Amino acid sequence: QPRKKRPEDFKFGKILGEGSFSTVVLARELATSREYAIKILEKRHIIKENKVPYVTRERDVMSRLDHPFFVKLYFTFQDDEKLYFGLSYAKNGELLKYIRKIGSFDETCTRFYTAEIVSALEYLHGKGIIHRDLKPENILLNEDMHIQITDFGTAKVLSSFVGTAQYVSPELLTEKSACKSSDLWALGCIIYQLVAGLPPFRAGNEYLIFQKIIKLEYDFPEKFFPKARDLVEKLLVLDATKRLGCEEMEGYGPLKAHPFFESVTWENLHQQTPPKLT
Ligand SMILES: CC(C)n1cc(C(=O)c2cncc(N[C@@H]3COC[C@@H]3c3ccc(F)cc3)n2)c2c(N)ncnc21
Repeated sequence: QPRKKRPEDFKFGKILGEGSFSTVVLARELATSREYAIKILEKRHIIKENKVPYVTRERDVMSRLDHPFFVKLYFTFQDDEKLYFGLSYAKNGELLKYIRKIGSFDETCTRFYTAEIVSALEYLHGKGIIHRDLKPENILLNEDMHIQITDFGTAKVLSSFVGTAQYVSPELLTEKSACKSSDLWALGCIIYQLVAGLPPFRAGNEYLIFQKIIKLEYDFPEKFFPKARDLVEKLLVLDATKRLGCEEMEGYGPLKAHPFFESVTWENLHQQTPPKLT
């Protein structure tokens, strides 16, 4: 093992973002010039808020992932007050940024990024890991414009937590259980948001959004790519055992074979040149 890193090994730079229990800061390792996104978590706050399980799971899940469509965890260390996780620096930021910037994706762009997401979910589910809070804010983009999915402290590892309201699956509201097919529901919402520019269930507060989700209350705009609409319809299904991609629907084969993805080559997407946005 390389020796444990420590804060004095880095020149810390700008804050990349701030969350409830952590802050992500750009850092340059002095010995190498390499840049990392270092997530910094204060131990007292985690302990006080009973978040030890989530921080431990984040580290344990990330250390298991070895795939190009996920943020990598390179190292961890801690001082008296703080934990530090050394992550890949995804230089192009959140997918959410591009959706806002561009408005909505054309069909080529929608299909390519949707295929990367499906391919990442196939890998994650194959290891028995459910993300449980998938959304455009934690699907990051590297400097080559491939995805890197992050934000694993809320993940479930298969042998309590409700995600961002827009992407919450009806089973979490109707019987508090999560399964692989909950991530496929979020996938449906994300595909919808790429094409439409907005997520499918929106309202002025969380209670109202939850009410639309359990009623399957959303509509497609007139413009929506027909094969993408057909795919979203087969993912936003109330019954979690009937979503394309789930085990009871015979898994990722039938999803990857959906007509929306006809021209996709699945085997080497990360070596393909992404289509330019917009
Ligand atoms: C875009 C920027 C902020 N950013 C984030 C990166 C992470 O890895 C990461 C890790 N855990 C969660 C998370 N996002 C969570 C989803 O919604 C908000 C919440 C949140 C939570 C804490 C926080 F501090 C910022 C955002 N992101 C990253 C990176 N690796 N490389 C380049 N930039 C990066």
